[PDB]
Amino acid sequence: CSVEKVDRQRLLDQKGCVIWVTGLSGSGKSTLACALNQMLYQKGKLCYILDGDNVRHGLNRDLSFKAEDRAENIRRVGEVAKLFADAGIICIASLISPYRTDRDACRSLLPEGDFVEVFMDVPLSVCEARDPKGLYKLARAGKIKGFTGIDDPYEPPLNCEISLGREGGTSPIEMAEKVVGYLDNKGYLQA
Amino acid sequence: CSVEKVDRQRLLDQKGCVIWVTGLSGSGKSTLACALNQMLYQKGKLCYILDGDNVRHGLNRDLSFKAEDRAENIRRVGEVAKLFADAGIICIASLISPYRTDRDACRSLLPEGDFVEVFMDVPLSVCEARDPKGLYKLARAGKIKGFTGIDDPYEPPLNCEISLGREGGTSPIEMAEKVVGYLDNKGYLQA
Ligand SMILES: Nc1ncnc2c1ncn2[C@@H]1O[C@H](COP(=O)(O)OP(=O)(O)NP(=O)(O)O)[C@@H](O)[C@H]1O
Ligand SMILES: Nc1ncnc2c1ncn2[C@@H]1O[C@H](COP(=O)(O)OP(=O)(O)NP(=O)(O)O)[C@@H](O)[C@H]1O
Ligand SMILES: Nc1ncnc2c1ncn2[C@@H]1O[C@H](COP(=O)(O)OS(=O)(=O)O)[C@@H](O)[C@H]1O
Ligand SMILES: Nc1ncnc2c1ncn2[C@@H]1O[C@H](COP(=O)(O)OS(=O)(=O)O)[C@@H](O)[C@H]1O
Ligand SMILES: [Mg+2]
Ligand SMILES: [Mg+2]
Repeated sequence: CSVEKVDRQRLLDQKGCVIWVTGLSGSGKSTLACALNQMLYQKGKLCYILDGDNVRHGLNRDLSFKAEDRAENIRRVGEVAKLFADAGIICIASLISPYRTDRDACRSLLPEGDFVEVFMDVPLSVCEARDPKGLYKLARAGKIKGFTGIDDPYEPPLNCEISLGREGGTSPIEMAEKVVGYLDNKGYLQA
Repeated sequence: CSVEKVDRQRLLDQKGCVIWVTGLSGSGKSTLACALNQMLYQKGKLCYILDGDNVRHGLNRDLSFKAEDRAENIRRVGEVAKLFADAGIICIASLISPYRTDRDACRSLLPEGDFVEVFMDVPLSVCEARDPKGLYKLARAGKIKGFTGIDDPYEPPLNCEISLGREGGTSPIEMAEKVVGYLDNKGYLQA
């Protein structure tokens, strides 16, 4: 069709992209995604969050947490994120996405530069002390099998664009500011 | 997150929705989708087309044309369309989507009013005379098994919002005008 990605970007005055937020359960991915969305919205930029929990109740309602289903979960989210980026949207994906090979495949779906991998670099011990949903304790007690960071591996990014949360008391707002500053400098916040 | 669908709609000055375009192969779904997108873009509205062929090369690259895979194809497209609508986008889905039960399930995913079913009411004989890709002839010759309208059923909508193409020489532009007029009157082209 005659309407191109650059036409949609011209309309929105921004560049479509994927902000891929990965990290252990409890590392603060969703909290960061919200803070970022709020901040970008106030600057007049259009974002949309694909959160692992949300998507697992709709598009991915058929997927379990077996390793193969985690890969399919990530794969589908990567493809949908690509569609949002093509629509000119700043798409924020917030999924544990534990496997390096699967996150890398999502990156390869996109043109160089359009995929910003954001690592919530928060150690297991801190996530487990947070344990907002009580999942780690259920996992430790064997009620949840194959839980990421306990009985299934989490593979951190080797070369991500942004690493967050390493240090203490860095607030979700300050972290979103760092992401927004990065996007602004890279030119994603204007056509 | 604090940013709501109504906030995104306020930013874009339009209402998110799904325009579900269904019909036989060759009925002119993609041609209509493009014309519509072009017309809405010129009015400053943001649309995005989910075309069956396109999506089958990415998100749905794992699906065949067996009946169960057509249902899954439609199901996933409905879920993605819902996400686009929630982002405030006018999402145009252009898929054969032959099964009534599966299109109806996509409709039920959305709030009343947010799903506009558009039937390309073009008889098999006309689609087959067009046969732009030579698919009908391959189907007739047994090279393609289970082809919609030949060896697999197409179930027309019983109560769609818009029916197009019934009559001769109605142009894609005139048809898009009818859809745009409908969207405009229903209030989808303003926040
Ligand atoms: N920057 C932060 N500093 C301190 N606490 C935080 C921070 N961000 C999030 N939290 C808290 O840590 C808990 C988990 O955050 P959350 O954003 O839900 O994690 P997640 O990575 O989205 N979890 P999951 O959905 O299971 O993968 C929440 O209760 C937050 O309040
Ligand atoms: N309104 C129209 N009037 C006359 N011819 C048309 C019209 N719309 C489309 N066509 C032609 O019919 C052919 C098929 O149109 P197309 O939009 O590709 O069909 P479709 O429903 O998208 N096919 P498919 O992708 O296999 O499901 C094209 O070559 C068009 O040129
Ligand atoms: N075995 C598990 N491992 C990790 N998260 C789980 C598990 N079981 C349920 N969950 C829940 O599902 C959410 C994670 O889903 P995803 O982000 O979609 O995971 S992913 O690995 O497939 O990317 C977590 O919030 C967690 O609450
Ligand atoms: N057996 C088939 N029936 C219909 N379309 C087919 C078939 N095999 C290949 N195709 C192609 O795939 C396209 C249709 O895909 P979809 O729109 O995604 O179909 S759907 O039934 O699953 O909704 C058509 O353009 C057609 O070219
Ligand atoms: Mg979360
Ligand atoms: Mg088509």
